[PDB]
Amino acid sequence: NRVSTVQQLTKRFSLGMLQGRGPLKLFMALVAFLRFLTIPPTAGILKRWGTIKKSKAINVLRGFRKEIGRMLNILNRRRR
Amino acid sequence: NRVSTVQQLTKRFSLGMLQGRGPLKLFMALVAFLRFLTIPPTAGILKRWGTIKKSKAINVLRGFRKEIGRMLNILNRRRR
Repeated sequence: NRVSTVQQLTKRFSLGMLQGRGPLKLFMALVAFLRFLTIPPTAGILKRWGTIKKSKAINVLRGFRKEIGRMLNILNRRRR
Repeated sequence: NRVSTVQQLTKRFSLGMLQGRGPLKLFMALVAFLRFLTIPPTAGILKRWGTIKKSKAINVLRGFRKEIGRMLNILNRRRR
């Protein structure tokens, strides 16, 4: 269908993001995962890509960068 | 169970990774996603955390950093 996959974040973001929300990563994290294995952005991913806030998405992607650096702090203390 | 979730990458990494594989992100991407929403690393995630290669995982996490920067190149060209 290339469009019935973004429905999940379309029903979860009913009232929140544009208002404030908290994490707002659930959407980026999901599409990013698929974007890391096959990059199959359904229709909603693109149509919603240019109709959200960006300030929160870009900040979220920035937090993901800090979250990945933290993962290294986890795989860098194994000692052996 | 806190252990029957890593089984998926345990059956997919049967013969590869230590040999060469290709992406080897499927594992980090999955645990990373959960690590971005609730950080529920099952038993395997930890026991396997200190018994893999790290050079490939760290390189994978580095590729994820380049993949996220690319996502911005996508959410920075919307114009409006």
